Amino acid sequence: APDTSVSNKQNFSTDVIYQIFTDRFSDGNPANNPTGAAFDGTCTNLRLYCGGDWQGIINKINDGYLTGMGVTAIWISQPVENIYSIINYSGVNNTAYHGYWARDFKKTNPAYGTIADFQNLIAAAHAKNIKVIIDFAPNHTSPASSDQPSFAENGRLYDNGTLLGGYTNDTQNLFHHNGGTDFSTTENGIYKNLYDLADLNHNNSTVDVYLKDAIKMWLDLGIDGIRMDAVKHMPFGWQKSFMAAVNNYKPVFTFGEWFLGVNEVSPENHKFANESGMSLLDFRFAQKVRQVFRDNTDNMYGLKAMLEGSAADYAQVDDQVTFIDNHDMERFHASNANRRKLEQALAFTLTSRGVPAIYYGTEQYMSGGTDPDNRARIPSFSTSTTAYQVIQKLAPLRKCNPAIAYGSTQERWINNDVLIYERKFGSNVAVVAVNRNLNAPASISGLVTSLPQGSYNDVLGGLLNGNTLSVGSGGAASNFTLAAGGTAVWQYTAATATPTIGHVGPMMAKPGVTITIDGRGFGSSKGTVYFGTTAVSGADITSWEDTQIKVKIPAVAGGNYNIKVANAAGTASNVYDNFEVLSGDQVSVRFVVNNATTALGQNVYLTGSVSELGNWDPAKAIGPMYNQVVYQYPNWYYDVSVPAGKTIEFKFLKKQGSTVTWEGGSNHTFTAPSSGTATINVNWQP
Ligand SMILES: OC[C@H]1O[C@H](O[C@H]2[C@H](O)[C@@H](O)[C@@H](O[C@H]3[C@H](O)[C@@H](O)[C@@H](O[C@H]4[C@H](O)[C@@H](O)[C@@H](O)O[C@@H]4CO)O[C@@H]3CO)O[C@@H]2CO)[C@H](O)[C@@H](O)[C@@H]1O
Ligand SMILES: OC[C@H]1O[C@H](O[C@H]2[C@H](O)[C@@H](O)[C@@H](O)O[C@@H]2CO)[C@H](O)[C@@H](O)[C@@H]1O
Ligand SMILES: OC[C@H]1O[C@H](O[C@H]2[C@H](O)[C@@H](O)[C@@H](O)O[C@@H]2CO)[C@H](O)[C@@H](O)[C@@H]1O
Ligand SMILES: [Ca+2]
Ligand SMILES: [Ca+2]
Repeated sequence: APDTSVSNKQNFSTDVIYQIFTDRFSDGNPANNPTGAAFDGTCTNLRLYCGGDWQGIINKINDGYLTGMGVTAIWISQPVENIYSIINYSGVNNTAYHGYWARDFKKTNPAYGTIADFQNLIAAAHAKNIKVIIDFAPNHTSPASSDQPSFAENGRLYDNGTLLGGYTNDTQNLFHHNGGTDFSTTENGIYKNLYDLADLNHNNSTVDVYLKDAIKMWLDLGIDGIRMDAVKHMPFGWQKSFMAAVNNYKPVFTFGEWFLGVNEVSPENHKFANESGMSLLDFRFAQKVRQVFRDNTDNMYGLKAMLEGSAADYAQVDDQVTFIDNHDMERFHASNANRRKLEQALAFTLTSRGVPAIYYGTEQYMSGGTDPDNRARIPSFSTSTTAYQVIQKLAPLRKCNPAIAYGSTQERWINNDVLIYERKFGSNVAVVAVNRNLNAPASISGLVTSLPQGSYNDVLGGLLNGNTLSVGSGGAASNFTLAAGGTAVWQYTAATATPTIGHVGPMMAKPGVTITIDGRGFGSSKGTVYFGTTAVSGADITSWEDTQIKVKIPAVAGGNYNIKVANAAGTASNVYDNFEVLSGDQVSVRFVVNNATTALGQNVYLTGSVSELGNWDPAKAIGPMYNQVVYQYPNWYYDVSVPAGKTIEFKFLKKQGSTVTWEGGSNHTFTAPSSGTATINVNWQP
């Protein structure tokens, strides 16, 4: 099936996500509405239940509200069973309408619907070529207090009705007991409570395995994607082990939430996206897009810098989920502002690299402050709005223009208020022009594109004051005027003859697993897939076609491989890099090293006899290690994803820049658990 098919649970670059706050969408079944001080059918008290449900979603998917827009994917609130208790935060009643207060990951939220309802949601959606993504919060349970076990539900965690444990009198040690985080450091925000939410301890085999079993359930229920919540609050190593659990069973596009603020650029965030095995929500993109189009605290030059930079920082920039606003920030549209800003940002997002995601109600010009004002009920299902139309015209492009989906980005013209960029993939091209300046037109001369000779009509049909473009020879465009607040989209598509790889997923897995390779010019006959120098052909290639290839991962050694393909004729494609071949099934292990003294600016890393440990390469060593919460300096620790049941030789090192200092004596040894977790305590050898 084409790379565009709804069945492609491995690629979302051609889709348009629609983020839905289930409760605030549509009440298709009032019989499941909560009651009492937890319910409010008017939806004035934004901290209560409003009635929104899966049934409602189905109806909207059925009357054409979503399909009409061009939406091809929906991200819904956490489906699992949340607490029932109505919490009181200073005279104000709060409920788990949001779904981020997990009680039992093996059951659904009655308010949203039954398992049967969820199954109906999947079918209705699938039938309408719409993919389903679900929010998942394995970082915690609910708001708790060890002192007052009467507070809410003591963060109680169940396993399909069976009570595992609570926050108070936590003998099993399921949760963390290190206080709350101040967001001071990564390690601080990972091992301490996020707010007052009962932090789960992933180092406990019970929790580990449990969450592993849970996710399978949902996977078996037909989901198409996963949205990992609070990923910067969970151990990277564990997450890696969790991802492999997914990829080694039922691969699905996964992206986590790594909150970033204005002008914030984290390297820890980059490395996560590149090694974790999952992608992330483009906060970088979102924040900059806001300064530029919203608050006007930066200009086009800042927009260009972001694009270029990101493309260099992320190994797979096209896997990043872009957005302009969400349930955690003020709605992009201000009650007094010009709507043209919101439309512009929308156009920009839809035609940019990554995976566009739209927070429900945007198309309706919903204004609102922070939580919970940004979570109002969808006021209307009108397709007459300008925003609704923009989405409607541009959305489909991601499907018919590989340039938009997998294309590169290039500034072709720029200035303080104007930005013209070129998306390009194979014989496909897209050129977009934006003029934020709402009061001044811009004269565009010297514009050069990759557009074939001829005239081009604005894809937006002048909806946003766009215009016609005249491209002479050499891609040189004729002089034109870019109206105030103008936005134009010109394009050119053609059949690609050369094999061009645009996507690959999953991005991490063990031998035997089937991976998906999408692109153009693959031909109709089976060819060859190269995993490094290892060639693959024949039966192992489950399926081959012009835009997609399904091939089983060869039994090569664990490590990082380069993926290339060649058609029947023998013509080779571009080289897709950064694919990780796991050594086998994964298990999360905690490494601890005692008496490891360092100098200010010098850190301790780990290395070993397996690819998951860098293979003895100081440049690929795990770290830097932690030393301040679970263990204090000179005692370091770290949660690492290693191959289960394997015998590993390891060592630690102190790294100062590129300068490496090896541990002395012989190599440490240990045999990884064939399931669940373990802790390795060792002393530094001099
Ligand atoms: O060549 C292939 C070999 O691969 C495997 O060797 C591993 C070792 O088992 C690891 O210990 C590590 O080697 C480090 C080593 O930890 C460290 O001691 C250091 O050795 C220094 C030594 O301290 C110092 O006295 C002096 O002699 O210089 C040495 C450095 O050359 O440095 C090693 C890294 O250079 O990694 C290697 C692989 O690189 C495998 O076990 C072997 O069987 C195999 O030969
Ligand atoms: O002509 C090629 C040239 O085009 C663009 O330059 C624009 C520039 O962005 C405008 O601000 C203004 O100065 O007119 C120029 C037209 O020459 C590209 O920015 C540039 O890379 C490229 O060389
Ligand atoms: O907390 C992380 C921190 O660890 C190391 O700092 C050590 C330092 O090396 C010791 O000499 C002593 O001062 O304790 C510190 C731990 O608080 C790294 O050197 C440093 O880069 C890193 O921030
Ligand atoms: Ca309902
Ligand atoms: Ca945590």
